[PDB]
Amino acid sequence: MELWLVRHGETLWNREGRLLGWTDLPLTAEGEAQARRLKGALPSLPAFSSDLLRARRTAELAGFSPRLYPELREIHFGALEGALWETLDPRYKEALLRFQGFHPPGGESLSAFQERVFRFLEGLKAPAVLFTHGGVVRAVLRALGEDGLVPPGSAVAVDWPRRVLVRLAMDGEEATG
Repeated sequence: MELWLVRHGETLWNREGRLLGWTDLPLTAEGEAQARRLKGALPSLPAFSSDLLRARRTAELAGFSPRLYPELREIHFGALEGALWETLDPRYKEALLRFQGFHPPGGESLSAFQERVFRFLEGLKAPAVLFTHGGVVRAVLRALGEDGLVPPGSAVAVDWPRRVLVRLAMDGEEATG
């Protein structure tokens, strides 16, 4: 079934490389711009959003009035909230890269995280737009056999539970050398 997964716009931490889970950080100015670029571009389907500020704001700027669902939140990183990827315990770094067998100390296990995400998707009865987080999008895409590495402010449409249909603003920042 057609589901749109939108990764909310950039936050300071997304830019600096610090883990962001339940910390309620706001969108940067550019993050808001990324959300505004989605208005009129995404289909006018029922919208559901993570209840975290950055997700709600992305939905709003994109022109939707979503109902708020905690099940769409990013994984709770616990003690890892705000931790720099640089100095992260190698064990957690490797766990996150493979996106498997990982339980952030003090937070949610990756298994409980993915369970609430997939359970939420199974409750959908018609095409919809989901304003959520990087970890949620990655979980969904990985289940479909794809790496699930999308940039902030991007949207991906999938034929759940089969394959990707569309990639919006998926390409990264242009590179100069």
